[PDB]
Amino acid sequence: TPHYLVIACSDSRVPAEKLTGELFVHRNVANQVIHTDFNCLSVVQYAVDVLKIEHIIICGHTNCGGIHAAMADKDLGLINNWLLHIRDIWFKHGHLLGKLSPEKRADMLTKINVAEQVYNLGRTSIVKSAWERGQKLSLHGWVYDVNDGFLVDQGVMATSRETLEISYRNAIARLSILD
Amino acid sequence: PHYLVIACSDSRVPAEKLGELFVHRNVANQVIHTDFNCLSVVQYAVDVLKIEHIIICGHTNCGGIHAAMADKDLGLINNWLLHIRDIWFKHGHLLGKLSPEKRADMLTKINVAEQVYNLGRTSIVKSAWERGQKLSLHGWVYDDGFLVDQGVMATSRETLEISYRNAIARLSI
Amino acid sequence: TPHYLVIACSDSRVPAEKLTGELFVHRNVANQVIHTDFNCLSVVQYAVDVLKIEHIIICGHTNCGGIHAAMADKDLGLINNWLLHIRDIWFKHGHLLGKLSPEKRADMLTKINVAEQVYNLGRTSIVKSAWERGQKLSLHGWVYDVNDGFLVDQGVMATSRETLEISYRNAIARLSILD
Amino acid sequence: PHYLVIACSDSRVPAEKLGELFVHRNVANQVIHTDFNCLSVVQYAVDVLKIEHIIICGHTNCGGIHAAMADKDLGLINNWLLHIRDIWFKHGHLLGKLSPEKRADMLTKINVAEQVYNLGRTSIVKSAWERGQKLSLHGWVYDDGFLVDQGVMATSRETLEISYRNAIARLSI
Ligand SMILES: [K+]
Ligand SMILES: [K+]
Ligand SMILES: [Zn+2]
Ligand SMILES: [Zn+2]
Ligand SMILES: [Zn+2]
Ligand SMILES: [Zn+2]
Repeated sequence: TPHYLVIACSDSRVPAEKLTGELFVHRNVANQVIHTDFNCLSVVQYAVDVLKIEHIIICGHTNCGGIHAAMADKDLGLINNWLLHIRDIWFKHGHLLGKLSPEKRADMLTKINVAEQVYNLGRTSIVKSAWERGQKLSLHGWVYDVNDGFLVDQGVMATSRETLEISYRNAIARLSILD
Repeated sequence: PHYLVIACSDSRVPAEKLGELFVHRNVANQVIHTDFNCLSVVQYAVDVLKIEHIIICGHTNCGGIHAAMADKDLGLINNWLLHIRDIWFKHGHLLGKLSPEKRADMLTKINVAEQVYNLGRTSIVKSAWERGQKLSLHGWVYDDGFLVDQGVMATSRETLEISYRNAIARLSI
Repeated sequence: TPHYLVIACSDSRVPAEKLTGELFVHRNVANQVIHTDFNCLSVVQYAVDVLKIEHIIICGHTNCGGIHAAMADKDLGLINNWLLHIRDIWFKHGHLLGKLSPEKRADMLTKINVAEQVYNLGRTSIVKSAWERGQKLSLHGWVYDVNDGFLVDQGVMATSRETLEISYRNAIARLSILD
Repeated sequence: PHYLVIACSDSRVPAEKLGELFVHRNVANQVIHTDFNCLSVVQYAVDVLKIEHIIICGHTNCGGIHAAMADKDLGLINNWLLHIRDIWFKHGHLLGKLSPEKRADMLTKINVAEQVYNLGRTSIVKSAWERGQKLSLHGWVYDDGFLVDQGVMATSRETLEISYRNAIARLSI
């Protein structure tokens, strides 16, 4: 019986265990929590309401094929519809990303992505219901760097809807301060 | 990467236990015909990453299977698991003539076979077989660390039918 | 504020109103209730839990492009995945349908389809929850004949899970008695 | 048939009010990028039935829009309507500078524009524009029986961008 749900990207070198029998795991292209995705939501509702899990962790990673492909203007087929949610996030932060050296943008979008997905997670009926009946539950947004094996917590962390707004809002403001 | 592995979200089932792995994990290692998430994964691997093997790995003592068999109002996940209840019914006569102790194990294996059968019927895999692309599909069940069942193994629509029928027939012994 | 939810096929001459401001309406290819379909389920959960609707009616129709296409062994693309649920139903009743003049099979599969979809509907958490807290709710399976404007109730009718099993089971037995 | 119409499941919105119609209806007339149901409808119409027009029809005084704006624990449908809350936020500055009485109406129109914009970005429609197939997309809003807004109208990816920007700019007056 596990204490953590990890949501991670299907990309190659990213395994939740390796990275960090205690893990319940979902893996999809670019570690997405899409609001109407039955697959991910069912993982989340089973973990929260059934296995009484208390931590959900969304882990993106640098050099993500999903992120790269979402940014390439390319006719790949079905997957392009999956990644339109990433393109929507890109444009929601277009000013920010535009201001950046083109070869740095992927890494930034990976980071932004993680914050957006936590924000989505935090607004599911599953998570709000659970928070609202006093169930203890915390959400985390991490980015793991394949270049140097180092995790990089993103200080998106939420234990309530109010804290969700605050850390989401701050994480975006921190990312907009450009080195 | 060279393999796409589709495995259960359940706790002890890491794809790696067996850098070349693209992974999807969902409750009860399902390929639902109309699941945009899993299908996306399948299309990207087959059409873009050029993966030549897709492996559906189930496991013994699986909470998805157990919950699918229990009458219980669990909420959303129940809807996800209705596809496994349909599979229980499809093989209801086989599973009936069996000790209530060991039904989960059987349905765990049958489930794997049915997901490969579904996988091999996606437009994605069919039309890649049809344009000469090399692509094989596998159905494993895992425990003591070992693989218990291979069963279904397909390289073409033709071999899909045969491996599926034969896999079910071996289980009905 | 409507009293009926109708689920019908997107095919051309089939409009719920015309056929029979009181209707909430969902239309998809071959009038499907797929267990993991967020779109249809959301219609159903809003109707039942929010608008307090008391009748849900699934209407198929003869000469259905969806049904025909599901039976043709044909490379149409994405839609083929949608219609694999119809092909599954076909094979669940293969003995029955096989025993039939090939040009009658479409019409029979349309009928069978309606029963299967009601059975799916009747097993949603939404509908079982509602029945189980004593909410009044009835499910209907109809086939409308385009050839002669006549509806044709299929005597799938359920007001409870026990009645669901019985009418589903009977509707299939009636259809297996071949004229 | 020659038109695919995508309209709201809500009560007074029959496609026919305006034999040539293929219809889809869902809460708040949405085209969600990853909605297998609506996308199937779109792919079948475009690739198989050869429909040359797709029309997204929204309506005034729409329960989907109202519920999306209300803070209310409605259950599953809330998840469906999160995509409209994202659209509220995307145009939050426009909708803020507006009387709380008339926000629903505005967001009803903006919603229509965003769904056409999504429709025009599906692989299905893009790749049919790219192989020379004639296909136009429309965004209507309906009430007294009349159509209130046309706004977005697209025949190519190029015309998609222009019609979408301009439609939003006309609404920000
Ligand atoms: K899905
Ligand atoms: K869906
Ligand atoms: Zn990745
Ligand atoms: Zn499992
Ligand atoms: Zn039809
Ligand atoms: Zn509406």
